[PDB]
Amino acid sequence: TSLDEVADIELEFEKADVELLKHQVELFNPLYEKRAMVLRKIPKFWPIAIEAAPSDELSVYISPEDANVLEHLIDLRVYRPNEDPRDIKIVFEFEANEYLESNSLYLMKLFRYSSQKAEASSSNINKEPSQLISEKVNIEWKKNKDLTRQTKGTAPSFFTWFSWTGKENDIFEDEEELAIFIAEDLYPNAVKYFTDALQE
Amino acid sequence: TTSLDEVADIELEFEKADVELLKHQVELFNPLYEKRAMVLRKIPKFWPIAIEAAPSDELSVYISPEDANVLEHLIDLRVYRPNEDPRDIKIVFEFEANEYLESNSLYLMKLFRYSSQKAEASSSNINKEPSQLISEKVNIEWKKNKDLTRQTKGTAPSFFTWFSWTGKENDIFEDEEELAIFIAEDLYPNAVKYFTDALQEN
Ligand SMILES: [Ca+2]
Ligand SMILES: [Ca+2]
Ligand SMILES: [Ca+2]
Ligand SMILES: [Ca+2]
Ligand SMILES: [Ca+2]
Repeated sequence: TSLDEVADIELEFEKADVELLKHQVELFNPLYEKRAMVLRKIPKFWPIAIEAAPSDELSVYISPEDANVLEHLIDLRVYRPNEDPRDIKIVFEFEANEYLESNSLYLMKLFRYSSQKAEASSSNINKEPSQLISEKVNIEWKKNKDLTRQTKGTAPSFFTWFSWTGKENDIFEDEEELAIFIAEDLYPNAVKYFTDALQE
Repeated sequence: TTSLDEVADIELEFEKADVELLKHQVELFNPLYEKRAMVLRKIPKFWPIAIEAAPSDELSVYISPEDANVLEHLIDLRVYRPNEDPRDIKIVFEFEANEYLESNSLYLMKLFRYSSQKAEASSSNINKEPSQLISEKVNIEWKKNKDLTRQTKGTAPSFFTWFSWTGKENDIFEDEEELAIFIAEDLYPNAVKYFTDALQEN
């Protein structure tokens, strides 16, 4: 009987959580926009910030030649553009380079919050979250230069992340955690990581 | 470059916005937390059950068998943000009478204050080894031969030494602040989810 009540109260919490996120989005959207314009003026800001971010959340998924592509990353943006603020849109923008084709210099991936999937899950949302789905983002690599190719001897690539959908039965992955890390840690804290790299 | 100067300016805007956001969070959730607490107090052993169900590596690992005996009598846990700076956190443990705590130590309230200067020596340690909080020792009176926090040789490690932590020592090698933040930002807001999970696994 008290479990009933507890259940109802928890629904308001969930409701309040989404409202808070909505306010966050409205509040920080102009700031991120302002910050974006300055950061674009700072050469190699993003590859530096990525490298300085916690190893076990990011760099561990990044190979030397992955880093070579990422050295040409001139912009990183994260948006919460939809009615559900839990949807996250991540944008990578590269300058022309030896690895990517010009048609693939602007890479956008959308992660949608999936109520059905989130309810279905039993795992701790901070440990192994199971809530997001996405569509494949195609990348065309220049000849000889495809880092995501599935052949023997080829280093595992950061860039396979872009093909992730979250639609399989797979509680054993890191792609959703990476998305959340980029959205909720790397992007907001990017200047702090960059600043740390600079001190030595 | 001039660019790095602008970045510093913007960062300050972010920190202000982040504090403003938190104040909104406090006004929005405080009434919900009060209502929830009322209902939790009539669910027997809610808190020790939610604690046991919390991630092992965040809480359980610091709790000894004897610690768990004390925690079995935890009837209320509250977290507040009562100061002008919403980053200050006040954590309240309320126990029923038991064989460990003198009756004058059944209401244990620990205040963590956000330290501006401490935070900016450790700016990139945001979620891995935060170093931003300071606190006052919380005195606990234990019944005779029941002081789990004794520093006698051979004495098993105890969760309850957490209450004496201050964060004013030169010590970047700690778990006490991370425990504070886990309690304030994970255990307390997600307690029901933790309790529910424990109940589906019986
Ligand atoms: Ca997998
Ligand atoms: Ca995978
Ligand atoms: Ca994982
Ligand atoms: Ca220490
Ligand atoms: Ca630690």
